[PDB]
Amino acid sequence: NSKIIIDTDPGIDDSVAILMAFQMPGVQVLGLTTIFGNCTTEHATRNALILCEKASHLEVPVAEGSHEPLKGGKPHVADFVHGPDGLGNVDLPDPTIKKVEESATDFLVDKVSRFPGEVSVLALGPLTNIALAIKKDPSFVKNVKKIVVLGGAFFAAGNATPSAEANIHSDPEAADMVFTSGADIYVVGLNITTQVSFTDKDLLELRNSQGKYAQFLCDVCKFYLDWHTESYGAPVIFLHDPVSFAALVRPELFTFKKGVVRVETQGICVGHTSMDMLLKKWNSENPWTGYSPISVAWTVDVPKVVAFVKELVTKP
Amino acid sequence: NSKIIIDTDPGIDDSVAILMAFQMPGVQVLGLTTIFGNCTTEHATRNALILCEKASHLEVPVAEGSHEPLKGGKPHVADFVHGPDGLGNVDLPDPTIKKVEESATDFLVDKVSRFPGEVSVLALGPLTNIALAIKKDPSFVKNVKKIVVLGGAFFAAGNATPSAEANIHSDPEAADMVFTSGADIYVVGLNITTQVSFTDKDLLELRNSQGKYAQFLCDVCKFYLDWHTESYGAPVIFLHDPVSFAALVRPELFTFKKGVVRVETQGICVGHTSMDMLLKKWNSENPWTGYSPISVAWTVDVPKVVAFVKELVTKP
Ligand SMILES: O=c1[nH]cnc2c([C@@H]3N[C@H](CO)[C@@H](O)[C@H]3O)c[nH]c12
Ligand SMILES: O=c1[nH]cnc2c([C@@H]3N[C@H](CO)[C@@H](O)[C@H]3O)c[nH]c12
Ligand SMILES: [Ca+2]
Ligand SMILES: [Ca+2]
Repeated sequence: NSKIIIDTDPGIDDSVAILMAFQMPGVQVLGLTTIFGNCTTEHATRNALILCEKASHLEVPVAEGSHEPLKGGKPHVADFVHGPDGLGNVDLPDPTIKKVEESATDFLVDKVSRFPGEVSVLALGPLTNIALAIKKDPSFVKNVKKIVVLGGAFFAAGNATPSAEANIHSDPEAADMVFTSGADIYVVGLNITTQVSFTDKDLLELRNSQGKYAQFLCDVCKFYLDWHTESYGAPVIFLHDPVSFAALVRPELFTFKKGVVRVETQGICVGHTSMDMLLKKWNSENPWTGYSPISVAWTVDVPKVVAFVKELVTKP
Repeated sequence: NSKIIIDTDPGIDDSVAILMAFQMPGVQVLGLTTIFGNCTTEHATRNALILCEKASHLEVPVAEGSHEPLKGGKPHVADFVHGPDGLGNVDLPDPTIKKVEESATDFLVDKVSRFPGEVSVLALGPLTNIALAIKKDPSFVKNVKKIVVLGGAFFAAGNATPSAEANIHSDPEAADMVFTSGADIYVVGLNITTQVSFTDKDLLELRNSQGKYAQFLCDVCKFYLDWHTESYGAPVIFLHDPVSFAALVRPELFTFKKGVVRVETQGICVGHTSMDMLLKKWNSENPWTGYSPISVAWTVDVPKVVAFVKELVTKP
């Protein structure tokens, strides 16, 4: 049983990924650590607790994280994507279970130090809690097994601006800190996830299946599909967070390229992820020379990832 | 007949492109406007005059442009690529012809205003002179026939930094000004030019040909080839500027995608070209929404571009 901590802003696709993790054999969810992005951190915390309740996992701790990015200020949330409270149009009563007292930072630090070399972190939102855990404990990057990040856009369009993917754009300083931290990092960007199309047809099939959470997953994905159809002009949704979950437990369905990743933290291209490709020898030193390289998901076996997500969500 | 002005930093591949333009039927070179990049502006001016002499085009004016980018300061020149002199360490006698008195800015403004809708500008270097022409005259963007730009890297690695192509990196403010100006612009980036490989075998065939400028072009390309062999680890050169010349006179050999292009002018990603693909409706305004889209070369018929360059340089 592989120990994982999911740092998340649920969030419609995060909810799919969280329920997939609870349904995944050989995986133990130590806890959910929450962050803003798709919704406010308080809405993310409420949705994480609703998910734990829904999955009969009342014992899985939910530790609330940062309410603001590292630079401070009230975050702009993707409510036009994930609904006013982050759960699309799904009307569910408030959870009875409560968050634990410890912050996401402290929860991350404690579990990694308690089980050194055993815990994998799946980062589904902005990287604020992860950068904060790094700031707090210098042994965190050495003791964390790996960090699988859903974020960035490597030689692909961003979704927050033409240049930036949302999770990175939501906290550029945190992302740059994490990517240069020297931890064993695997980054899954929009270059990968926009290749994995899920259709209106796939959702209707799911609605008509025996999947444990099929009804809820279709109800929650409805707002998500309506927004994608409106914004992209196609009845296709991208399940970014489930795709990164596949990179975490089925990394053989992807190929990874190693290289230094830096994040633009200022200007019009704020949130942009730039990777040094190692194909050209630099005549002069630059912001990418001297850092530890990380792994960036480069290719993806799309039918196999689709089949893997479907297997987990259709499971009775 | 087609009237063109070539803005250039010759430069080894610029020299190939300039001699190709002089060898191109139905093309009239109104003049060469010089800029820094591959070498200092004074070295670029000397090389442009040497090229006009070599080509028996003593009547073609050479107008010297800016010595610094728009933001000021001394530019870093690509002498490791184009030699200390900008011609691959080939010593040539000083030209007898002299530059005209007018600056590149004034030359560009005068010819465009004198022949409205007739003049095409081929931009082979940093875009400083073109930005200065737009700043001086608001009718420039309306009266220039088109601007064909060799610059940027669209969803591809840069060659100045992992994030930026050299011409843009050399003057980011000028590039951002040109790209948002509303002129009819066509941009050919590294995403295109790195697809058009020329080898040590192609250079030996050129030396075996009766090409008018074969001796000179093989002499200057030895430095260019040695640097590519050293930096890229392959006996392959990229003739970026000749490829943009092919986009100018044979645009049917490429496909173009329309989109708004902005340039990062600060931070680690300075010089980065980010294109809004226009496939996603933005929920909020951003630095890419209030501008006229430009055309970005998307695909290229590589054998046809190679054959076109070879035909022009092997021509006795
Ligand atoms: O279009 C979008 N804009 C902003 N965020 C998202 C997301 C969320 N942000 C991440 C992908 O940008 C992912 O974790 C997902 O939960 C999906 N689509 C969009
Ligand atoms: O590797 C390079 N670094 C910087 N500039 C160039 C160039 C010049 N700069 C442009 C392409 O980056 C093009 O106009 C060419 O003349 C070729 N190769 C390199
Ligand atoms: Ca998320
Ligand atoms: Ca050039």
